[PDB]
Amino acid sequence: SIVIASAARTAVGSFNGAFANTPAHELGATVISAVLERAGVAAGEVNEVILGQVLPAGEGQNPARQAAMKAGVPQEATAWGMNQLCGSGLRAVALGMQQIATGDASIIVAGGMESMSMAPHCAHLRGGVKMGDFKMIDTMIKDGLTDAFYGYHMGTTAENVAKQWQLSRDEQDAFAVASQNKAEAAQKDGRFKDEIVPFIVKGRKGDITVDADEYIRHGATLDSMAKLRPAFDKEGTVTAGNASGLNDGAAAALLMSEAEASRRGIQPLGRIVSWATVGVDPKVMGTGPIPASRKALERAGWKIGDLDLVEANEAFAAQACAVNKDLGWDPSIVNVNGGAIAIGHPIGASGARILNTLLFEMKRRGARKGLATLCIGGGMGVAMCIESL
Amino acid sequence: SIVIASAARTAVGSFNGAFANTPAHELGATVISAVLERAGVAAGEVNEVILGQVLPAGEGQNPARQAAMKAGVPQEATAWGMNQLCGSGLRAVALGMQQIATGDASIIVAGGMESMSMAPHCAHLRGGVKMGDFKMIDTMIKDGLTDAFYGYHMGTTAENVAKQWQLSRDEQDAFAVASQNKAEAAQKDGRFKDEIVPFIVKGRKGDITVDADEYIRHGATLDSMAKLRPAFDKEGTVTAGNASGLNDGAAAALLMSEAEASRRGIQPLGRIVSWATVGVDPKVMGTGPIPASRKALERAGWKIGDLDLVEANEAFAAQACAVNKDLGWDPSIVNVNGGAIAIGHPIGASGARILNTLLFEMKRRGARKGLATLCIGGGMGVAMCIESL
Amino acid sequence: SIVIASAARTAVGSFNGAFANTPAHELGATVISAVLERAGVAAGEVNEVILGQVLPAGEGQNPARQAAMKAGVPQEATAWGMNQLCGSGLRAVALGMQQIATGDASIIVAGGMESMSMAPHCAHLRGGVKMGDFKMIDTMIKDGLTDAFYGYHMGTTAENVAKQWQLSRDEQDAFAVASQNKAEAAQKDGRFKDEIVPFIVKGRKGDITVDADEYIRHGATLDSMAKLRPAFDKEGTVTAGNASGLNDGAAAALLMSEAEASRRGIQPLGRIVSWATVGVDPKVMGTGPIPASRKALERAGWKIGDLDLVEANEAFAAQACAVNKDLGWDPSIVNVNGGAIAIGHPIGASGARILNTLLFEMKRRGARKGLATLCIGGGMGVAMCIESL
Amino acid sequence: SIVIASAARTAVGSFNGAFANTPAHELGATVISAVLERAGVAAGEVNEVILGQVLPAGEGQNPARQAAMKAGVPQEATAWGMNQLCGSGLRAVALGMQQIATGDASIIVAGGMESMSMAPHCAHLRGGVKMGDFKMIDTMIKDGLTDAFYGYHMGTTAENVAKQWQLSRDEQDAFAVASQNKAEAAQKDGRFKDEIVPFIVKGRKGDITVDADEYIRHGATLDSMAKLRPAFDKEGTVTAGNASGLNDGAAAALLMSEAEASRRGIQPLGRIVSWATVGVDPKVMGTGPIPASRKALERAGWKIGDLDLVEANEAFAAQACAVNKDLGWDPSIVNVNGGAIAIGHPIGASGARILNTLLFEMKRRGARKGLATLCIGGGMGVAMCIESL
Ligand SMILES: CC(C)(COP(=O)(O)OP(=O)(O)OC[C@H]1O[C@@H](n2cnc3c(N)ncnc32)[C@H](O)[C@@H]1OP(=O)(O)O)[C@@H](O)C(=O)NCCC(=O)NCCS
Ligand SMILES: CC(C)(COP(=O)(O)OP(=O)(O)OC[C@H]1O[C@@H](n2cnc3c(N)ncnc32)[C@H](O)[C@@H]1OP(=O)(O)O)[C@@H](O)C(=O)NCCC(=O)NCCS
Ligand SMILES: CC(C)(COP(=O)(O)OP(=O)(O)OC[C@H]1O[C@@H](n2cnc3c(N)ncnc32)[C@H](O)[C@@H]1OP(=O)(O)O)[C@@H](O)C(=O)NCCC(=O)NCCS
Ligand SMILES: CC(C)(COP(=O)(O)OP(=O)(O)OC[C@H]1O[C@@H](n2cnc3c(N)ncnc32)[C@H](O)[C@@H]1OP(=O)(O)O)[C@@H](O)C(=O)NCCC(=O)NCCS
Repeated sequence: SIVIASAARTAVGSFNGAFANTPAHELGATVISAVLERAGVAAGEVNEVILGQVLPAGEGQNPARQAAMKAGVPQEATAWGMNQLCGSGLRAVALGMQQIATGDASIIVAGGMESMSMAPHCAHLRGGVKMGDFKMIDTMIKDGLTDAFYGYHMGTTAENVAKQWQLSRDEQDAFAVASQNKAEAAQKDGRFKDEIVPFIVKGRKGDITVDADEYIRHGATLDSMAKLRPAFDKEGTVTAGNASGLNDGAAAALLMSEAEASRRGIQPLGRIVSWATVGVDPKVMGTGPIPASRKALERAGWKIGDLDLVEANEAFAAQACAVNKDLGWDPSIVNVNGGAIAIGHPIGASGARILNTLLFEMKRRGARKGLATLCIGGGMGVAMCIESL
Repeated sequence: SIVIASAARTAVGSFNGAFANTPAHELGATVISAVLERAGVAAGEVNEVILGQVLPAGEGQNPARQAAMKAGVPQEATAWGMNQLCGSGLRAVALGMQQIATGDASIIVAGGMESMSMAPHCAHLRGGVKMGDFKMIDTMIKDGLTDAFYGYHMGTTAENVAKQWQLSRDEQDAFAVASQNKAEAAQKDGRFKDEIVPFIVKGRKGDITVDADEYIRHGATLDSMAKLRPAFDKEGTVTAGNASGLNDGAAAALLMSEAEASRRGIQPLGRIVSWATVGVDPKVMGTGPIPASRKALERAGWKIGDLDLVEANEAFAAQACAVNKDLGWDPSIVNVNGGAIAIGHPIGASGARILNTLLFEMKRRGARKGLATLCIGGGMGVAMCIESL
Repeated sequence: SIVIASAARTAVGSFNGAFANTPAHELGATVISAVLERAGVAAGEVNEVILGQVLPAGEGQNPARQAAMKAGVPQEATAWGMNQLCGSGLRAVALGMQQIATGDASIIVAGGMESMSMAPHCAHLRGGVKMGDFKMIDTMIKDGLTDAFYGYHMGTTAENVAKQWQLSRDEQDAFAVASQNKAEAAQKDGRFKDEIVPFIVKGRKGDITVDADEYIRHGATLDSMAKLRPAFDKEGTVTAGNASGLNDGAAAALLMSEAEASRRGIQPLGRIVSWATVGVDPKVMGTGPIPASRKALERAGWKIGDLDLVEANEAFAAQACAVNKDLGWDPSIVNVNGGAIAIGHPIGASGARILNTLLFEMKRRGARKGLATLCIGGGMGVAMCIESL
Repeated sequence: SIVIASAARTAVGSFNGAFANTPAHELGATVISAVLERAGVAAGEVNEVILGQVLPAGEGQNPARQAAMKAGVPQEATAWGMNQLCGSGLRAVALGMQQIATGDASIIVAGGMESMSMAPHCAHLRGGVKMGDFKMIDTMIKDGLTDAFYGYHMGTTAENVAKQWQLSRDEQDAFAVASQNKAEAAQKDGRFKDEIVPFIVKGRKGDITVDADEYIRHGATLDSMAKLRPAFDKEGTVTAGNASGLNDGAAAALLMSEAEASRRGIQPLGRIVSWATVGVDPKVMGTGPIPASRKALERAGWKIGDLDLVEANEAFAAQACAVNKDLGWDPSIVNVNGGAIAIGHPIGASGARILNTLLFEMKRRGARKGLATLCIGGGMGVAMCIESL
């Protein structure tokens, strides 16, 4: 019944890098337009825009709506943002599918968007500070990467999972290197080109078109990897090298009923067969995808074995290993072109980013059944099953 | 099909008043447990918590999850925040309804929370400021009350509607006084008591139980109203007395299929017959409710005259009069117990706040059909039709 | 040789009290004009204005010149601030006297000024914060009250003194309550009137004339002093009751040669007979007045027993008790009208504020020889000897 | 009677340059140690350290003492900062001289220090900001470079001087470029080595020794200077090319009586014969060196024509040309090694920076009579005459 007509994501920017001063909605605008052009659908025909975005402090009222207008979706349409942290990008798409499934909408653009670079520092100062220093809080750290119940960073959560699953430093380092190697391979081979819509960084002293994921590291070594110090646990195992990065970007999908696509001449990228969200203990939030993936499969009537391709977000090597290990899916069909450790992890947009990767990879290799999953801070997982047409 | 088993809202506090240092997720927690308690449903049976909240900057990862966990909802359920500005609160209920309608969940707690008081000041400072002064931005104003397209305040958008609908000062002032008198009248007769769930302001030198809307003004006079100066247009017509306030508050609804409610021996507050969202010109966003209400009515198969009760959000006197003027519904059945001008307007929670009043008034006066509607910044409207059982 | 022709001070304001929003140079301006007027000296005759000031951040270019200009001092004269912390206001008078002694000026207005209440919060942001929270530093605490060598407050230096000299809590509390009772008695008998020049806080909704020290507590009790908790060492002895306060004010003197006072028929408040400044260990900075007063007396050719009156600043009861114990001067001739624990401590102005208190009490009771001394953060003392004529 | 036994300065850093994160007091300690070492004078013989500094906000209690303590000056000595804006570095040396002249000290270290790069942004937040955006004030701009009476930059006072003296854009650029070429040539020839003491910028990933004035531009061209846009008056004449820069550095002199230097066998850098400080109209502050230099010469009993070398600070080429036009001294003996447009202008230290330049050049060419003079914000000048021994 509901299909993904088309899809597009911007390249993934490094932190304070290519998109350093670009407001997320800008990145979103371009993705909204791309999905529209790629399916031959006019912005005028868009009923609603849903955009997962975790850190919009100071970007003004509802960046989703600013993105939609910037891209030309008429003012008669609607737009909103939502936040299930890292599952935000994928959850948006589910939510948008529900919009058409309940008959409240016909065509929706959904995904996520995030400028981690542009997230401001803040302080509650209405009462006034009579005396003494006060903290200016980094909303990126506090609102997107800190567990709100234990007060520690996501990396600590990953350390909890490493210990629990007995995942050594070498084994998390081995996984990251492979991730970099696969992503680099993919990039050289033109594998990210279909899904990427080039973004124009509007300059003054010149415009700069970005069309390549700049965080991927070329020639990543195991030696350099092994020399890094633990980033969260002083005598820990998680490093800057075996953990995803801080990044900016946007990604989305054009959804509509299979019938509608059919009436249009559009050849969909896939049919949303099912999706699932489930909670877990915040301390081991990286285990989130296990239950969520299984739930989604259950709802689709699929067996783990039925999958031809998987995209399981790499928040941290230790959680990614745990997930694969538990689920037992064939490593070889997971993150075929690299994962977040290489490509980057723009919080609110990462679920839509990985959906794009999955979707263009299923088309190119002809795979039939695919699944995208992500772990979520606070103890949750989100998964989506897709079947090609 | 989908019914609101129960509901509850906190009292609405004034700006920097009783809830001044209360983070929105603490009020959220209170309301979520009330709804459970009220329906006789254990925390453990909740599948998901959906909370609209426009100003979470500084509160930490996904405040919706923090509310859930604090209220006893196990780590297995899931939670997420969403923003559709003042439409958030109501929109969330519709989204939860859809969670059930598509068989993705059985029981959902939905509504909104907001702490305007706790909204921080911010500035983007990763790039550094090499030389010169910079502005510390009030996130409540930028991210909550400032049009992102014209850069002006919602107040000005109200002025645009005033001029366009030729709504004099005296006319808006009249409207304001009435909502105060009506909000004061209802508070005096205990009309808000079923909906309110007392909130314990955890103190040090004393704990304070808040159970009354502190923002309503007793004995509002027209003379005092007419002596106030325009707050947005220097030679304008909108003032602080005929505009909504800056407030704190949380409100939520417990949703489940009608059959499920019957399986549990619950007497529902009503069934959600339809809902709708439509966009309009951002300049006159106050008109929001006209197109959305009509749509909602159309989808429910109801006529304007079928409505027994109506709750149409009092963002500004100007917009409220324009809404009622155009729709034509009998004034006496609209905001019978006062509106946001007197009660308050905790942006992300308001849509669920006005559903609570609609819901408990419909039960108390035995009205069968009702409609809640709000105007949304950026030019949008949200509407929902509820029928008692 | 060099005399003090006249002097004046403003009443000392409470933290965030009467002068909460009054920049220091405005207080300074009134005291430069009272001094001129009190001596029969016109502003066109001033050569230079010298003002101690420790916390001028955010006030603009050289506030000493802003105060001199506001008082009508001609643009041909010059002005400069200096900073020897609490010894500033007194040390300015000694540097003004040297301007004259070396023949480079004939008429100087010297003293201090401080708005502790207007000191801002700051942060070094030129390089930017790539990520993580940063502190907004309270310039009053950082630049005015925190030792830069040990990182702790001036109050801890007082705890070091309390321990080393074995001053109990009881004795420190007895000292602070005699301070209060003495200042209150002098206030009620009109003893502060000659020295206070009234300050007009320019309002909008009314101008307020402040001519009374508002920090002096009336009816201070030993019981209330004794129940206060230690302010700096959780199991310390220094409290808010037995410590000076954070205050605002300005004070000054008009200086010229004795021969010049004599050509003008002026009856000077005193002859500056000597002064001195010496360092001590920062950890016990509060003992500064010992060596500085001993040095000043030696330079004057005076024994301690020759003094008729003393003003030794009350930064903290502990340190004032140690100075008194060590020096051995008759306690009934020291701070006869109360001192800083009751009157307050506007850091850069205090040295001139206690010099005003000495001069007007020496003229009142006919005391021939006096001495004013103050302890200084970072381990220093300053002291000056005055003889009447 | 009072001689400068030795002197030293650090190289001048570019804004956010080599000493971007080096607090002034660390630069000042290196110069205090250098004057001592240069004269055969041990740190335990020092009575007082006097350091002009206009921007100490956020550095902690009295940076002059911090500098002194860091250099090994005993805690029994004293230290203070003072501020007469750009004349501060030179005024401190006259101020040190007066301490010996009056018998209150035997050995003084005086000069100035400044980290314009380390100057913070601030806001008065004690009273609280109920709502709205507020300004984070650049203290270097506000407290160091803006006139307090007219509210405009020091550069607009340079435009006023330009119009009034009818100094064209061409004349200003030609002086600027001659400044750069003369400093490049003295740099390359090694004439700045004697005066400069190398500064070790403590690294983490390497210590860096800074011993060269980095602001100096090599190969400055008239053409690129001519193409610059006006920086303060949109259709003005003062540009970033013909104005001084924003810089970092420290500079000092070690003083003692002539008799004392003779007892020690010290061959002093010169005898302080007179100094003067005079005010002028704040709007044409750049003219202050005129009256101050004539006054200093008159106190020395010298004619302008008796001078063999002059250092006249280059706040802006417009005022520098005005000063040279009025005084009429031979331009060939003024700033023979370039000035502040090329070397840089660390406000609090500049006075001493140009006095080291003057002294070391008088020693190398055998110049007997010299003068150092600087213009001061707020309408003032300072100047000092020096005679070789
Ligand atoms: C791990 C983390 C704290 C690193 O932050 P950081 O210390 O500022 O990171 P950096 O990139 O500066 O790491 C330091 C260095 O490691 C190097 N490095 C990183 N990956 C590397 C690799 N594969 N090989 C070699 N060097 C590598 C960087 O290049 C850098 O070099 P430098 O110090 O010379 O500049 C951060 O990326 C983070 O919080 N990431 C996301 C975690 C997260 O919770 N995401 C949400 C999902 S739950
Ligand atoms: C109108 C608005 C700008 C007022 O802000 P403010 O100036 O800080 O408000 P205040 O409460 O201080 O108003 C000042 C005065 O109005 C007075 N006032 C308010 N309502 C009054 C009434 N009905 N009768 C008499 N006086 C009244 C207050 O008592 C106060 O008197 P005071 O000077 O002694 O305090 C603000 O409420 C606002 O932006 N509101 C929200 C509107 C909005 O855009 N909502 C989003 C939905 S689209
Ligand atoms: C001591 C100090 C830290 C107190 O700061 P604070 O805690 O914010 O001060 P407060 O004024 O709130 O004192 C706390 C309370 O003690 C009470 N108090 C103070 N003196 C009292 C007395 N004599 N009797 C009874 N109560 C008294 C105050 O009224 C207040 O009551 P509250 O809590 O009901 O408001 C501060 O004044 C200080 O740092 N002072 C000295 C500064 C210094 O070093 N200056 C330079 C010297 S080198
Ligand atoms: C004039 C002033 C505002 C310039 O600040 P800014 O605009 O940020 O300055 P910059 O140094 O970045 O701008 C100079 C620009 O012209 C260039 N420039 C400067 N001097 C040049 C020269 N001599 N030849 C060629 N180009 C030159 C700079 O390289 C820069 O080019 P860029 O932006 O491509 O990198 C600032 O240096 C100043 O306020 N100086 C004041 C000194 C003062 O008032 N001190 C107290 C004195 S009373």
